[PDB]
Amino acid sequence: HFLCGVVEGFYGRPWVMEQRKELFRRLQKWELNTYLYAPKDDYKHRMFWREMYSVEEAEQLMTLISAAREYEIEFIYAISPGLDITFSNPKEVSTLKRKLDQVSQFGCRSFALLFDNIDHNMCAADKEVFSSFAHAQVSITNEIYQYLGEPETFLFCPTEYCGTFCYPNVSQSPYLRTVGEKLLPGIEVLWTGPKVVSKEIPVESIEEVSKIIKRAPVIWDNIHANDYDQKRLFLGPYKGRSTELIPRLKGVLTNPNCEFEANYVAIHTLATWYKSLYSPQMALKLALTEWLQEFGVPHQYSSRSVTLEDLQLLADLFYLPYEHGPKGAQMLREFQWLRANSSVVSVNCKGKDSEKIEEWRSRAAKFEEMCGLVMGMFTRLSNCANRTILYDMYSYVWDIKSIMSMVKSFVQWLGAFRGGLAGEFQRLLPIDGANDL
Amino acid sequence: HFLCGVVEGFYGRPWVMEQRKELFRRLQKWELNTYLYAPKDDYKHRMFWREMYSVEEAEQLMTLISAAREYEIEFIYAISPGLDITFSNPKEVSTLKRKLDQVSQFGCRSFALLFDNIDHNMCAADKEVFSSFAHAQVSITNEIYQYLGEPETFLFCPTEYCGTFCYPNVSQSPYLRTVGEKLLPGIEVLWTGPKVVSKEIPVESIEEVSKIIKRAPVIWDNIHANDYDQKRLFLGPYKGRSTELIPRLKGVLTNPNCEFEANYVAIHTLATWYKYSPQMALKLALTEWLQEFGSVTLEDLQLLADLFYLPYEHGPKGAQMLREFQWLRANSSVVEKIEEWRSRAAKFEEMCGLVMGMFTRLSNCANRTILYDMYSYVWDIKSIMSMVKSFVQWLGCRSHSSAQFLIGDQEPWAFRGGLAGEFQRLLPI
Repeated sequence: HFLCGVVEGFYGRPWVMEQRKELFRRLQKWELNTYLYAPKDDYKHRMFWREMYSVEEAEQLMTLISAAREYEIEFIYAISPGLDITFSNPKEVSTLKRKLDQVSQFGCRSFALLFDNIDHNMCAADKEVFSSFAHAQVSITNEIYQYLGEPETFLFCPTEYCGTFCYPNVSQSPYLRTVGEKLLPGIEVLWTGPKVVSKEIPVESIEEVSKIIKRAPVIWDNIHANDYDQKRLFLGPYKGRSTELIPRLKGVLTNPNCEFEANYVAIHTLATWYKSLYSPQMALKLALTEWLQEFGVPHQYSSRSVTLEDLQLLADLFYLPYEHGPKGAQMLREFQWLRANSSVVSVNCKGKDSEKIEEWRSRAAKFEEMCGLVMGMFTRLSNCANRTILYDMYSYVWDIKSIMSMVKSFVQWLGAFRGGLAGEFQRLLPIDGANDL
Repeated sequence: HFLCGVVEGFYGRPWVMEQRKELFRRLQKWELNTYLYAPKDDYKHRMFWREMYSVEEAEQLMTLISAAREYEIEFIYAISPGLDITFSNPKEVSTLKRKLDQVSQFGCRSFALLFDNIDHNMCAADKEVFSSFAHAQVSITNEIYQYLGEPETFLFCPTEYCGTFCYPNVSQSPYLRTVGEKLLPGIEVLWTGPKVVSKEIPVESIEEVSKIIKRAPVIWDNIHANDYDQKRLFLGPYKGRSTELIPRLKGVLTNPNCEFEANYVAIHTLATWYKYSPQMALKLALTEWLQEFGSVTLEDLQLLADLFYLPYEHGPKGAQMLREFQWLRANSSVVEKIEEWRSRAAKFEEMCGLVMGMFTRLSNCANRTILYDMYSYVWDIKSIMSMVKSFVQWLGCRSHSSAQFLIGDQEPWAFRGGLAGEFQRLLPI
C-alpha cells in the first residue's frame, strides 16, 4: 500500500516523545498512515549511529513504537551511517545489524537506510572491494534487507536524491543506473523531486526518474521544511504537486517545520490532498478553520479571542518557500508603492498636487490599518490559552510584528546591528534581496 | 546585603523547572544569591495576573521555591499587573493581595511589582482618586508592602525604568520625583541603566538616578538579553559596568539569553565581576565551559563567542573577518602588487574553514542539551560564512571566468529572511 505521512527528518532539536505521540493521534485523525524517524541530530540516528540505546532510552522507544501501533501508524526506523562508515569492514556491517536488531526487539517492523548528504568518494579499503560508491551502498542495503527477513517496508535514500544532485543528469546517471539495477525489487527509493526543496514536482520528472530506478519512488517532501533559515516558517498549504502523481508514486512523506505545533496546516493539507480535484486555497481554509478551535481563551475565575482572520494573516505572512500569501504580498506591494511615491515631502519641488497627495495619504492610512492587524494578531495570540502553540511560534510572530511596527513608523515619518554579525555579512553579499518582489 | 544573580525576565518560551533547578545549582557554584521570577509570557505572571495558580501549577511552584531554599538562592516572585488594573477599585487591590498570599503559602518570602511597558495611562475613576500615574503605583505598592508584613526583599520596577524612558529627563522627571518621595524606604527600585539595553552604565548616571529616587537601585541588566532579535545570541563577557558601581548599587540581576544553556558565560562572568578584565573573565568562563561538552576545542569556543558576542560589539575574530571581507570586496577590481589580494583571500578562506570546523565538532559533541539550545544560531553563521567563502572564491576565479555568482535556479536558502527580510531591506537601516 501507498505511504502517506510525516518524516521527522530535519536538522536541529528533534521532537520529544509526547510530541510524537500527539503526532500519531493527528495522523490517524486525518487518515494518514506513516511516520519515518530520521531526525538528523538525535545523536544515535546519525552521528553516533553505532551506539546501542541505554535501558532508559529503550524504555522510551518501545513506549513510542507501541503508541504508533496503538494509533495504526506504521513506524519506520531510519539510520544514517553514510558519514564515516567503512563499507567493506564487517565489524561496521555487524554493528549496523546489531543496532537494527535492538530497535526491532522494541517492536519495530519497518526500517530505512539514509545516504543523503555525504562525500562521494570512499576510503581506500572500500575502493578495493566495490566498483563504485553506488555498488557499496546497494551491497550493504541488500544484505541488511535480507538479514532482517525482507521486512514489510524498507527504504533507501540515495546520495543522488533529487534532480539537481544527479551527475550529469537524471536520465544518464551511472549512480542511479546502478541503484535501479542492483537494489532488490522490494526495497523502496526516497526522492525529493527536481530540487532539494521542490517548488513543483512535475509528472514528467517522476516518469523520468522511475525509468532509471526501475520503480515508483517515495517522495521525501521538503516543501514545509524550515531548518535552513532561522527567520522562516511555512504555514501555507501543500502545493505544486498534482494529484496525478499519486498513481505514479509509492508514497509521500513531508519533512515539515522544526517547530512541532506549526505543522497543523502542513499536515492537514497533505491529508486533504491524499483523500482527493484538489484546491490549495480551499485546503488552507479547511485547515485554518479547524486549527482555530485549538486556540482557547484561558479559564478565569477572577476578572475586572484569536479569530480566523488572524490565522489567515499569519499564514499569509509565513506561507511557502517560493510564495507569500495574498495579504503578505499586498502589504509588500503597497509599502513599495508608498516608498516609491513619497513625494509628499515638505521640501517639495513640484509645487504640490491635490489629487496625487490625497491618494498617497489615503493609501498610507489604509496601510497603517493593515499594520495594526499584525499587532492585533500578535496581541491575541499571546493572550491565547494553548501556550505550547504560542511558544513554538513566538520568535517568528514577534519578529514580524516588530518589523511591521517599524514599517508603520517609517510610513508615518514620510508623511543597526540587526541580525548580528550574520546580518552584517549578509548585507555585504550582493544577492541579498535578489529574489524580492 | 546585596542582590546578585539572574532574572528570568524575557518574552517567549519560559524556562522549565529542571532548567531552573540547574540554574540554582550554578548560582551557588559561583556564589551568586538571587533569582527573580518574571517571565513575561507565563500567562499568570502578567496577562492573566488576577488568576490563582491551579493545583498542578501550585505543586510545581512549591517544588521550585524549595529547590531555591535547598540551594541557598533567594526566590523573588514578580507580578506585572500594569496593563489593565484599576488602581482605585479595592476589588482589584484585593485580587492582587489574594494572588500574592497564594504564592507566599508556596513558601516564598520575597516579591516584586513590575510596571515596565505601560503607556502612562489612567482610566478615569483612577484620575479622580490619584493626582498622577506615579501616585497610583506607589499607593498600591506601599499598601501591598505593608499588607505582606514588610518582607525581607521587595522590588518595584517603574514605568520610567531607564534614562531614555524618563520624561523629560532623569533629573527633572515628576514621575521619578514622586517615586523617590512616596515609595516606602524598604522597597527597592529596579533600573536598567541609560537605555533598555545599556552599552555602558557610567557611575555618574547611577549617582544621578539615586539622587532623584532617594536610594541605591537594583540593576535589571539587559546586556545579554536576546529576545528582541531572532538572529542574535550573546556569549560575550559582562562588560561596560565599572566595579565602582557595586558600592553604589543595591544589586544586579541579569536578564540573559532565552536559550538556557547559552548563559554559561553571561552568568559566570557576572560572578567573576561581583568579586576586573572582560577578556580574562571570558577565558576563565570558556575554559570552564569546555569541560561541560564531551571533539570541541577551546579555540572553537573562542571563535563562537567572538561571532556571538555582545549587543554593540563583535569579538576580535569576528570583527577581523568583517574588516578583512570588506577590504577584499572593496579592493576586488584589481582581479601590479596585488599578490596581496590573493594572499589575503586564501588567509580569509582558511578563517571561514575554522567556522565550518567549529560547527562540525559542535554537532559531534556529547552534550546535546547545549547543542540544541544553540543549533539554529551556529547553523546560520556557518551557512553564511560558507556563502561568503564562495563569494570571495568567485571574486578570485574572475580573471579566468565571466560566470554569474548565482548560477541558475537556486534553493530557497540562497535568499534569506522571508517576508520579514523583504520589509527590512526596504527600510534604510
